[PDB]
Amino acid sequence: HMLTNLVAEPFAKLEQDFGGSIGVYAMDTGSGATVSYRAEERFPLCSSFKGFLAAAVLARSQQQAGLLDTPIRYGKNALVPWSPISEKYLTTGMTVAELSAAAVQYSDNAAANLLLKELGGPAGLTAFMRSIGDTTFRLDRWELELNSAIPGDARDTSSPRAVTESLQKLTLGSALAAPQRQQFVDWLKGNTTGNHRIRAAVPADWAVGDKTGTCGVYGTANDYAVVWPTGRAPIVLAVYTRAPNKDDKHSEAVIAAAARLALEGLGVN
Ligand SMILES: Cn1c(=O)cc(CP(=O)(O)O)c2cc(F)c(N3CCOCC3)cc21
Repeated sequence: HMLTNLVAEPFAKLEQDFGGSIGVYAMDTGSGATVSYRAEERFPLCSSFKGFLAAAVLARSQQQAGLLDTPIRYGKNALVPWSPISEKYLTTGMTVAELSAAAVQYSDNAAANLLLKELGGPAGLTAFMRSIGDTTFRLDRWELELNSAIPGDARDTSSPRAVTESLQKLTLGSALAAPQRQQFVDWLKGNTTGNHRIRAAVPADWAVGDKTGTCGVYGTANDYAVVWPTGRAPIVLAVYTRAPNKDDKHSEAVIAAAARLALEGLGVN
């Protein structure tokens, strides 16, 4: 409900110090109060699509009883850079559930590409997002090409608002059956790659689940989260950055600061 004006000036200052663009959308699921800053602009997803990928697998598991237990074998040529779990199981294979947990909690690229194949590719994940009423999300390519983060390129992008709206439907709404919903939440809560991003703005006594993304170019990186502050309804938020020059560096500190400003805007402790 507006509330951005409490923190609209602070966002523009943070953005000016960063030297690029910051996109934020945060929702108090109790009141429906929102904070928005560049919330409708497109930003590259980078690895952040992997959370939605795991949710799409869980949705398919509601129709296919054996799916999560299915063993998947893969060759050395499936191991693209940043595959920290799948590299340890090359000689054995992993289950669909294990690949989904690795994609979410370690951002594992081979795991992401293997689960994309299971869903019919980037268009299959895009189709899942359309099925929950997200008209903004678009995945077009696979790992690692989807990380190009070219200025003006809508491929492999969404908006902070659409990311938050979809995360709410999947973690707190009715887009997944209850058991699948709690599995998605538990995967996000167990993420290992987000300690310096939204989590850095969240007190130790609040539960949080998140998914990160880092493209490695154009100052482009992001995080989205569900946060459970004690004694009030959960908050859902998305923080995305990009910058104009290919060799601009991302900043985890800027993502944590933007998250802090979003929570302060919502009046959250
Ligand atoms: C640098 N970096 C990080 O810090 C953290 C992550 C994990 P994320 O935050 O994306 O979940 C990461 C993931 C990558 F896929 C990645 N590559 C992108 C494609 O080009 C090669 C580098 C880099 C990455």
